[PDB]
Amino acid sequence: MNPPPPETSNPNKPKRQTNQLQYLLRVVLKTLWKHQFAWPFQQPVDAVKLNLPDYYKIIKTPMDMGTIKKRLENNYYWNAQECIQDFNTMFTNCYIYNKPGDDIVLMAEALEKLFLQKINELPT
Ligand SMILES: O=[N+]([O-])c1ccc(O)c2ncccc12
Repeated sequence: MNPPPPETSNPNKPKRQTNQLQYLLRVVLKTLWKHQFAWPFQQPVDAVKLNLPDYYKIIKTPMDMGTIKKRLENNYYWNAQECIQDFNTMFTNCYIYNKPGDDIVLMAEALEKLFLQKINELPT
C-alpha cells in the first residue's frame, strides 16, 4: 500500500510569490525536469509498482519533484528556502533508502549537483 502523497495545497498555510520562487519553477525545476535522470523523481515513489514494500517503512518524509512542481504552481511556499528544503528531502531520502553506487543514487547525485549549480545564484 502506498501512503497518501504529500499535500500540494493547504488553505491554513500562508501563500506567497517571490522572484526566487518564480525562478525555482521556471528555471531550476523545469530544467532539472528535462534531465535524462529525472524520471524516477517526477512523481511519488510507487513502492507497490517497484515492489519496494519496505520503502515507506524507512522513508517517513517522502518528497518528489512532481509534488514540488505542484506546490510551486499553487504558490504553496512562503519562501525559496522552504522549496529548497523539499529538494534536499527528496535527495536525502534516496541516499537513505539506497546505497552508494546504486544506479538510482548516481541519478540523484547527478541531479543534486545540477540543482546546487542552479541555486548558487537566485534572482534578487
Ligand atoms: O524508481 N524510483 O522512483 C525510485 C525513486 C527513489 C528511490 O530512492 C528509489 N529507490 C530504489 C528504487 C527506485 C527508486
